Amino acid sequence: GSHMATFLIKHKASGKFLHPKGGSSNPANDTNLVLHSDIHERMYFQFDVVDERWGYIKHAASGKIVHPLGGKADPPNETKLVLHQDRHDRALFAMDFFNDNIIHKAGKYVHPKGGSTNPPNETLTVMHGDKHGAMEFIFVSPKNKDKRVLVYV
Amino acid sequence: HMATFLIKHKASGKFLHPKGGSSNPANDTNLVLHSDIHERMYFQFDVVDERWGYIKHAASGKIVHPLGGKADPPNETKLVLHQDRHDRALFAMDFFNDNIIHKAGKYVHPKGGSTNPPNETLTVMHGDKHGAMEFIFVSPKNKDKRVLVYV
Repeated sequence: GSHMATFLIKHKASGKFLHPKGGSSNPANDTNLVLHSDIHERMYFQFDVVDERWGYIKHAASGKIVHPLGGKADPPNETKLVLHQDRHDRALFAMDFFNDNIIHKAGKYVHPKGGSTNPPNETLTVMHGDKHGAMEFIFVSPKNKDKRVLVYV
Repeated sequence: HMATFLIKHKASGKFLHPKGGSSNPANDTNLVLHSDIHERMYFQFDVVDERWGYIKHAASGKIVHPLGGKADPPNETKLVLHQDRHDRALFAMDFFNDNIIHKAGKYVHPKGGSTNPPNETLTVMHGDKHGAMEFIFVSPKNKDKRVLVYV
């Protein structure tokens, strides 16, 4: 809904964060989502709850949301994650704050491309069905990157 | 308009109730499993700290406690309703793994661990994880529709 938490999406193994590539306040449609160590307001996210666990991962600065590129119902492994303005069911994710992962409605997870525990800055993110330590994410305060915050509001 | 929901034992389809089904259960009333549905078995969840909060009997405002209110209760500790609020009554509603976890790490179980507990079976804390300790949180008007308990 319109009341949302504002948080950082932190890759647990590396300590890096989800960013729009380039860090714009208003990324173009289909801008890749990457991992990067910087912290600033143009990498803050919100979670827009739609249907129980399901909702949109919203870029706070622009209002664009996370999508598997191309808007397929069941994206294959290695489908890149991007930002896009469209709001529809194929952009639904759940923020699993118990198992520490981000799961798409068709069942794959958000990963760093290549699956490293310690990826470099600018590493792309993709959908992949595998579960392992390098696909874990926690959701933390913009003012304290170690403090978990509740994203279901 | 806080979330109001049924706590459904996944394996059996029975629900969490105050023993006796009252709108006004006394302090230390046991929490049981039972198949009946009514407004006196609706629950709410009051968030305290991120994942942690109080599981609340909607009709009375009583919350779930380990009997005796200890921080780190042993296996088989009965679960009861009580009006007091304190940090030993904190639980998280894990709607991903489908369980209810206390702050010290044990889970809500049917006493005995059955996949098909009879009506009136007591609930307890126990550290084990298995299919008969799974619970889902559903709409009073549609017991198959999961609802978000955090809002």
